[PDB]
Amino acid sequence: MKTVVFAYHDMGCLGIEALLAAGYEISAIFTHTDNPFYGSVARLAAERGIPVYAPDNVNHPLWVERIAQLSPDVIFSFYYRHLIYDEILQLAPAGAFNLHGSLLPKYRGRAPLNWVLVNGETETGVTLHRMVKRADAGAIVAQLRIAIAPDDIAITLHHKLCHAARQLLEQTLPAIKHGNILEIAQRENEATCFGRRTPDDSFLEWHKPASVLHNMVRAVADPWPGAFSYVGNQKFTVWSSRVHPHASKAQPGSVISVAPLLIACGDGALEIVTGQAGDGITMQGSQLAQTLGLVQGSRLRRTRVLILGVNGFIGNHLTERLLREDHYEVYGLDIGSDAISRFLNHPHFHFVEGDISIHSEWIEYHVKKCDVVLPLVAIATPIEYTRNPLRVFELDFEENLRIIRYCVKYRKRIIFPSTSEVYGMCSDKYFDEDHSNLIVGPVNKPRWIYSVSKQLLDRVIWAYGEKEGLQFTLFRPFNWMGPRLDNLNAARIGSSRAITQLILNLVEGSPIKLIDGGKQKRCFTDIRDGIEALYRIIENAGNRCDGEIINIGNPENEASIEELGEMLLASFEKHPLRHHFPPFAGFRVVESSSDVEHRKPSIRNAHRCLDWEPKIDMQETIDETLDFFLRTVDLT
Amino acid sequence: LTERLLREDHYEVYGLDIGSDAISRFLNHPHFHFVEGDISIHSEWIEYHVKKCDVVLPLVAIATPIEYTRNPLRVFELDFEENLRIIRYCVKYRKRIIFPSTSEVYGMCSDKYFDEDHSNLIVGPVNKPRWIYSVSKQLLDRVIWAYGEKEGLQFTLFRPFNWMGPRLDNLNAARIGSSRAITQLILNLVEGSPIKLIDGGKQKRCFTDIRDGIEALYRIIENAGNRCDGEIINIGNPENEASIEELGEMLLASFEKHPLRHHFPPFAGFRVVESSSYYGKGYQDVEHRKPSIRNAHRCLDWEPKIDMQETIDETLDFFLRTVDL
Amino acid sequence: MKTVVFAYHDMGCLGIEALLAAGYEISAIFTHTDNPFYGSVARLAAERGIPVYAPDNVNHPLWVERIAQLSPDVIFSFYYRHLIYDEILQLAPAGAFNLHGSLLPKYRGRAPLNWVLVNGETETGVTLHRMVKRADAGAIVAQLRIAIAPDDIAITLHHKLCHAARQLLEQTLPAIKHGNILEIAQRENEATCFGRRTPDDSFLEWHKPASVLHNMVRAVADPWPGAFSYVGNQKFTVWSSRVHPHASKAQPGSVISVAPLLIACGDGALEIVTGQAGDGITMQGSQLAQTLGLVQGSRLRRTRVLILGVNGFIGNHLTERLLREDHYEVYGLDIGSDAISRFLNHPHFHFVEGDISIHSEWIEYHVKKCDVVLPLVAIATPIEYTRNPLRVFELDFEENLRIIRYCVKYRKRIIFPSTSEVYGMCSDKYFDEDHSNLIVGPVNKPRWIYSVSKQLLDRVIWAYGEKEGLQFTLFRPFNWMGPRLDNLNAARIGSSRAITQLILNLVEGSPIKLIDGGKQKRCFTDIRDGIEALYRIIENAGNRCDGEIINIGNPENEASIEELGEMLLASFEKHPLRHHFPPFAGFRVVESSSYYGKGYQDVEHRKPSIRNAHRCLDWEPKIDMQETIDETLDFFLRTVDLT
Repeated sequence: MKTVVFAYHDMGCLGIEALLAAGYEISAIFTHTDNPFYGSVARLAAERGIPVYAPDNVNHPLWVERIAQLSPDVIFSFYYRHLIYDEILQLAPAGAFNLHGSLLPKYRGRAPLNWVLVNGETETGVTLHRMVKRADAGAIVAQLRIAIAPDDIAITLHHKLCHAARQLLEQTLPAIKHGNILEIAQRENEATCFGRRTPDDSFLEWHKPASVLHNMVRAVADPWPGAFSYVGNQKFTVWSSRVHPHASKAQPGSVISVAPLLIACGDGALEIVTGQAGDGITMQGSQLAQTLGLVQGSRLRRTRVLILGVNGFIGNHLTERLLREDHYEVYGLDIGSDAISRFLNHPHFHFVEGDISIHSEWIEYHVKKCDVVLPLVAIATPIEYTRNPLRVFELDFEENLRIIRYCVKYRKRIIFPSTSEVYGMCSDKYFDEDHSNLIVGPVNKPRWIYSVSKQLLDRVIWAYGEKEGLQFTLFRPFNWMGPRLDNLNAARIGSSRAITQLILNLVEGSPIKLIDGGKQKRCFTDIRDGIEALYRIIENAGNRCDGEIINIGNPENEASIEELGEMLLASFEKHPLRHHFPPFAGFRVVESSSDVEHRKPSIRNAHRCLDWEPKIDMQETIDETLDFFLRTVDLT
Repeated sequence: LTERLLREDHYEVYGLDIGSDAISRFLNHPHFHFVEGDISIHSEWIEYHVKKCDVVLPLVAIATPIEYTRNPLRVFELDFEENLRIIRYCVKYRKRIIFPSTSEVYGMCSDKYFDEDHSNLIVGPVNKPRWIYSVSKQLLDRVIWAYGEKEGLQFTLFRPFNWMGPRLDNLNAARIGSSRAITQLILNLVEGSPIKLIDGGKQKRCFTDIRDGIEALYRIIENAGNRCDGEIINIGNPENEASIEELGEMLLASFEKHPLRHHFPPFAGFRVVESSSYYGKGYQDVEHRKPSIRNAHRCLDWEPKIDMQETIDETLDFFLRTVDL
Repeated sequence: MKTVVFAYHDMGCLGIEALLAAGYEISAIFTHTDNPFYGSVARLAAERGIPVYAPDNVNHPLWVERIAQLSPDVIFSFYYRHLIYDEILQLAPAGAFNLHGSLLPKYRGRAPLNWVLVNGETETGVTLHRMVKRADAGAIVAQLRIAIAPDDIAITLHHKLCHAARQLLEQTLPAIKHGNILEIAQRENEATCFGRRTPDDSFLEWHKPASVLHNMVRAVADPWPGAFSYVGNQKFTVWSSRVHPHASKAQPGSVISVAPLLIACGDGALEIVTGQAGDGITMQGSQLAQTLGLVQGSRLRRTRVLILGVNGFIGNHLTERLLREDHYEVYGLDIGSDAISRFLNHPHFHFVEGDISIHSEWIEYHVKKCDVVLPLVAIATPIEYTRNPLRVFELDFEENLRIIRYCVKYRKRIIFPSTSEVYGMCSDKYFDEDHSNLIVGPVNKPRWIYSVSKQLLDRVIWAYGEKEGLQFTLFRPFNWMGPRLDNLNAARIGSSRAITQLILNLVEGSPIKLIDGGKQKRCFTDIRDGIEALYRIIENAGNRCDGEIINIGNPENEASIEELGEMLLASFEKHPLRHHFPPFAGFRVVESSSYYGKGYQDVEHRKPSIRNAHRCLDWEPKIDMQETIDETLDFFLRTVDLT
């Protein structure tokens, strides 16, 4: 037969060897480059005079064409780490087979070797199965069981797996060269799956049974990263361990004896036979105890948030949210306190007077002083893009760039307000932070100066992230609304201008202008949801927000300006304070000069990073916003 | 440009740069003045020379794609910030600026003809950093524009499309205007390294003889009837459209028949490479770039006169004739 | 017996195992941490319940004490990489033995495994010998030969060596446990020694025979870094090769064929069987040829020196020297051109007008413009240290720091004139750049502000060298002298002030002042020698000057100020132009507290160590004192205007 092989490591090597020994013709081999014990598939391919390639993604059309030209009868996958998907998969008429390191359907995920040890399994094996859309789900062509001895560790079991695979292939590969194979479908309800392990998965938790922990060190034992724990601040690694069924009245985690080194567990005790302190050398347990400073009986500030432009919507709500919690210190920076005044006496709020266009050193100083930085100062007002482009550019770009560079210099985290306008004329149904292209008009359409300015900033922040190690998260708010809207002339980010305008229209008794009929649809977000998301961004649980760009918006709240008008009017007419304001001036259709056809965010990133979804329906948002606004208006 | 301007008698040229080697034949010319300078270092010397002169031509910038991803911050610092400094000198002293915008501002725009006044500008997500060059350059055009509208700056923006001819810039040079593709291929033939066709080299480009281009640029400097004021002008030849592959074939054909061929190594061949290999990751390419020269015709009464083949042959000829053997 | 073992890698492991099997008691084992295939000595020691340590230096007194406490009968070293010296070695009564990976005395150096493959040796072996002051020089207790097969590469031979080692130890270890030993002393004239290999040692030079190159690829083959070459700018590695004795008219380095891939050598051709392009994967030769862009056949401007303070002694002589050569372009920077005036018309000299205290961007610009930078502007005048400390500090420290930082920013090489004054009162017979302590007086003795200022600059440059990657060389001139001395009031580095002053004394008919009797001794250097050295530093052959501090002086030329006075006077009296000048006013002894102002402390001797100059520059001063004196005096007297 003719084959194209996808191979890596030992399984790849022995797979290929078995393939050649079976009289197969290997036309080409696809493999990987080596990251900083295993045999090389490339070295083998090279010695056998077989062309070998290592693209990052083999599913690129070019490689598909190349493989097509090679015209394989059957395809084989031996421990190829990158994912091969159907387009190339279906090119071989006899099909494609994969060699997997467990008893399938069980442990069909990745790194089965380690997982079967972690779970304390008494047996495992190797499976040759047919590939298909679902990972490792296809019909089993061949399988061979292996006993796991109590004293097996990762490497010994790995070699057992390799031997079993070599046997399996030796006997069942010849059958495939003919078609003398049976295909036994996998039982899907009996299946078990595991994901990729991180070294943090190897942390030893002493409240657990000694058995689980022994198994832990068995699973990751050298050459693997090893199971670890801490003595005070000092980290140490357990290379080999011994379970002690003999109990101890000592509570879990305490040191029973240093010779041997014995740690009390939830059930039984665990002896550390060998281990190492930090990056030092391996040594027997007793010496490790001495160098770690163990003896018999031994066991195992607020984040400063700087908000620039605190006086206003996001400043108010974010401050409230942050101070609700116990671990934050908030420094509000702005040219006035009028909007945030109720927080001025709060012990953990600090108002700092400053103006980012004038003050340089005061700002820099406060960036150094704090931990995370939130630059909310900028001109977001559309008429101002065209009326005063240079001032918009100076404030929104240059001053904020200075602030970003403060953050780069002092190694502080920056959470930066990008804009939904960055997407511009993009035609996608959902605006995707990571995918959607950004479309703007020609240079002669200056309204775009704002959108492009904000975009280039995102890119500079990005670069600083990549090259200088800046910790950042970009967020793009979509029409946030709620109590305490920013004034329309205000230089701070975050309040939807449209709603402010409509509400001010109803309050002032001026007409609601529907520009070009007001049929263009926007998405609106209750600030409770939005500020929840932003707060979640500040928290940065699991550091999942690092380098992330996250839309914060509610796609369920999509409405036209007309509909919005209708809703606010409906809420307005029935409101207890209605009698304080003029009769409704009516809806009035207007020409363009006197735009985006849809703005709908993809909130996938917010869900992924923040585990966040907007909980609040449109109506309550409309009602609460209008209510607070009307009750806030001064009357006489 | 110096050659063109000094041919006519009414121009006084102040050449500014950190070396004179490429322009050495103009150093003795009474109406040429070489001024020592670097726009990243010098502030006041540059400002002075802007006050002193009439029209200003800021050609310093990093146009080489690999550097966009490899050194984004320097690309941004030099191409955007230092040039903004110069633009602001011109605004302050009320001088005319003729600014080299880039064909790259259009990005992935799908129009058959890229139109200065009409075509939308399309770039990838922020996570596709190669666009930092394109967007940086675009934002400058907008700043220059704003100054034109609000503060009365006299300006003309021009976008060259693959200008080529004698005396191409070195590939690592921070100066604008010679096509990198052509330089790369000719250097490949000269050095005997293979010609890399990225993703098959099927993407099409338009090429322009430097004679036509410089005619256009000179005409922009002339500014007859002040017709270039506030104008954005493509300078390119749309009939010269060719893929990189075709370019390779043409150059190879011209190369093999050249009298000096025997002094250079055997052709290593065309070799197909994936985008991710040559430019690294986060790469996004333009499938077609064809300029609208309408504005050039309207403002400059200008049309490209030179056939592709003559351009190819002359460029290759001069380059090979300069090589030391 | 009791043992303390020094062990690393496979030889260490098998050594310890063989030692245990022989009934030794291992009290402790010394090893190394692992660098970011070989078996672990630490893990093994840990498994056997043997205490194991990995200090950076075992020869630290503490460890000597601890090893002493363990009280070993005999010591064994199996492939311990760090060096154990006699203090610890003499603790074991039965002695200390080392396991070495060659046939001794041959290849007694390090990496014998690789070296015996490089040289194409047909055999090698393992040797157990008795350690001593000289490395691997001791008496051979046991030795075992092993044949090197033509198809052996590094790893296979490594395993053979390990096998032979187990066998050797297995039979000869019991003999040591008793006291049955032969010592066949090593024959020193048969000895051969090799050092640590650097990847650059694996560079394939095609003008050599194919056999030698084949041997090269055999020696460094995987797991080792491999032998390499270049296609244009692209680096590639040859993992396996095949010699083709059939010759070819094709010149060395040309590609004979791509299938198989064949490179013509000085003798025969080398087939590349497998290899890789850059960091890519291994592949067969033809594919490697294809990805590198090879086909049949294929083979495999001037430096800008910026001198700040060019108008004067060093500027003049260095400019002359640099312009002698074809590959330099010199930019002289200063506030006047007179001293260098004859180079103003030279095509490759460029005078740049500038003042480092005023001009900022002009200086920065010229640093960017050039390649290597030489900051000679500074006040070296002793009286000025005490008279104008703040100006001396501002110019010598701050402005030069400005320049140094330019050099860091634009990634240019800086060759910086440190000063011999940095050593201060150091008592060493030879002032050593790398070793000697630096001694200055209390703060109330302000003359030291110059010395300490220059010292701190050297340290800041050093810091930039370590942390920010500055390429630098520091040089400390010792009383350079020759034609074209700087004026005594000049703010440039390099002319001996003392001799200038004495010559001026003789010319003006003023007395030669011997300060505190002029008993303090100095070393004097002909500018021919000095400028030779400085030129050698600029050349920077093999980049051997990188991060280096180099004294430039002549220690054979040593004289008290008195002796100098007498020599100069002697040359003066017999000179043809003597009669044009006044009678000698005589020598006048003066106390320090008058001439130099207050707070003065003088150094009794300054003798440079020129070891570093020899090592880095292959340099020695060639000019005798008398000739220097005569040339200097003659040139000076002949410049004087007479009327």
